[PDB]
Amino acid sequence: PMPEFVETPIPDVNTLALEDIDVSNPFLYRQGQWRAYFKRLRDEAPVHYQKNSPFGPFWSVTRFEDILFVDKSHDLFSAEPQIILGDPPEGLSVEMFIAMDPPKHDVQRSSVQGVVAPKNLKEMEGLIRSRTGDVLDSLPTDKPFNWVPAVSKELTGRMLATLLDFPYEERHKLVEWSDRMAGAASATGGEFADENAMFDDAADMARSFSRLWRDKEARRAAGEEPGFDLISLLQSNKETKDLINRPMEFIGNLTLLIVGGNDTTRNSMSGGLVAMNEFPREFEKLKAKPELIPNMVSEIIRWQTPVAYMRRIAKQDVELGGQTIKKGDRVVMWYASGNRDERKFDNPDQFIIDRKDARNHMSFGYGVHRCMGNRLAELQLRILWEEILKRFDNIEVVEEPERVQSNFGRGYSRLMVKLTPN
Ligand code: HEM
Ligand SMILES: CCCCCCCCCCCC(=O)O
Repeated sequence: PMPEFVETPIPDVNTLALEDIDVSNPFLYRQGQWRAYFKRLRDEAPVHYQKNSPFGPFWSVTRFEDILFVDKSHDLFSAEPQIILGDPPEGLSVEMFIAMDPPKHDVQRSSVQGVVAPKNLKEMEGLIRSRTGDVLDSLPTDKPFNWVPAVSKELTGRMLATLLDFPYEERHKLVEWSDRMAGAASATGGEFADENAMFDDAADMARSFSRLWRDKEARRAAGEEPGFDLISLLQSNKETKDLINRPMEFIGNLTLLIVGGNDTTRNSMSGGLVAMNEFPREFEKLKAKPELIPNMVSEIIRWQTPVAYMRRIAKQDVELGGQTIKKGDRVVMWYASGNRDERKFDNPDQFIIDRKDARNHMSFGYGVHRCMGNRLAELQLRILWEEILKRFDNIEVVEEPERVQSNFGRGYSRLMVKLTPN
């Protein structure tokens, strides 16, 4: 079985030989060493091969331009069979089109992408803004509180329930299933190492999603107006009316949607407060010019970079960065490094809400796999900060945030926040 990752002090990157830099360490982000580790890789070995890691050997691509090329070159780099650095526990690999190459990727993505179509997102705006306001007003203003479960996880869990028309009181299952899936120690160095519970969740997921398919189909056959959820959309198109006869296209598509939006949205909502705390002149600039929120949302997403990387496999030998990536080698596109590449962003470690090229960030990736839910993610963040400006004159992080163990997700498990209303 995959042993748990136990945290040990990560030394300064300059004490290491270039060949010994291992950025798969799932504690790099928590210990605040990722910036120095990736900067040295960008400057001295932008295409870096690590032959010794707990996940096996892999290439690290750390420069913005080189990540662009790898992400856009689905002719040279495959997203199959997995896009995380390591491997899922054997038997637990789920086929998701995020880890599929064209043309099969295009067919499956096209059958689900309507759930985040612009018209369908506008139909969700009122509920998103209603829930955001209902969560923010319920927050205490006389004492600090943990922002992660109070706001980030709360709003995220509701959004995921809306996307699937999942039972509202069972929405916590979607978060729990997604957390254990994305936090598998064998895949991302996360803290979930019990493979038995992963098989249990996969069984509960199949049963619960199947029962949801039946219930929606029965409700549809009874004349219930079709909603804006993925299930309603899938049962309204001829090509996916029988998707239940394809359990893997069914479970994989539904599993990808909830894992895709779970801790990404959660950590984007928390990360904006961390950036505001580290650069408070941007909060004054925001209150003076609230029209900057759309661009600030992009800058929040760039600065946080909730998904640290996507992994590829070289379909062939590929020359890149002066190195020869061999066919079959694993290649890791470090978005978290690309978004801090000063070759692309001036003062890249600085949170600048009116940054002219904030929209050019690679937190959503690029190419055929570029985040399908990116507009929904930006919509939730825009509404959250619109509703924050309506209510609060200042937001203070009163404690050192606690960061999640993972090399894949960059997020916070604890964010103590003190609110000051206006
Ligand atoms: C700020 C929040 C988010 C970030 C940073 C993010 C990040 C990413 C990244 C890096 C990829 C892979 C890009 C690539 O390989 O080139 C991706 C793909 C994807 N994301 Fe997100 N995501 C976010 C929110 C969401 C949400 C809210 C949803 C759905 C509700 C979602 C659904 C998906 C799906 C379905 C894919 C697969 C698309 C494909 O492979 O064609 N994401 N996302
Ligand atoms: C965003 C990608 C989802 C994370 C995939 C990691 C491993 C695939 C899931 C296999 C089942 C499991 O880990 O419990």
